[PDB]
Amino acid sequence: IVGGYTCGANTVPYQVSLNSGYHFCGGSLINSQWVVSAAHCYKSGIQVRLGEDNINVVEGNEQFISASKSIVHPSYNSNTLNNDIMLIKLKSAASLNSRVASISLPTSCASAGTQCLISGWGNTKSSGTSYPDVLKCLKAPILSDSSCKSAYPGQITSNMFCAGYLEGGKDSCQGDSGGPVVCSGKLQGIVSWGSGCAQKNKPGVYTKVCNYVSWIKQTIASN
Ligand SMILES: [Ca+2]
Repeated sequence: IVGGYTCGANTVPYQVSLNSGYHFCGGSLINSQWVVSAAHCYKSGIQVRLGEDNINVVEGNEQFISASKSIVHPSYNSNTLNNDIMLIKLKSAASLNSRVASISLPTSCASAGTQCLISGWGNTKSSGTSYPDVLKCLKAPILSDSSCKSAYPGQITSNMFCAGYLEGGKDSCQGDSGGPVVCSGKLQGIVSWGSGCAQKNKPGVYTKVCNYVSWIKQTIASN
């Protein structure tokens, strides 16, 4: 997250870190056994880390649970990033508490202008590289589909939305991928892609979670 703020420990209780020996992507806890992330974060050997603030220090509220299964969306296209969403099942159920909590799925799509909370452990610089140990947060609005398409000609599908600031300076970034965009208490987006980070006229692009609720629910119900 570039241009954001330190969230505070366990203030974003649905935020997960995906770990394969190291943090590599975010995710969102949607019930005691399932995490939603980006398909481009897929790999084997995932350990889900819940209850994290500093990802390099054991602070006392963590739960580390290996994944039993991951399910990339059936129509994910890694070239275009269309349908950039995946589900991860935990080998054992998380113990839910005030610091480790699910986030609700949307019941309708969000609108441009809605303020959302974007979070992660990704790069905090737009030029250069610095990776935080503690969770970072950014409040940002959803942008109109027409501004999004104009920013990224030929690249924005109906399964994507833009959020952020056209002036630059405030955005998600590498290492935030897979993490949450939460608006009014609902998971509306997944950190997906952008041109660089925090660049003028190049807002963040996010997977549009509301399009996937039926697939998520049906997949969980049978897996
Ligand atoms: Ca920790």
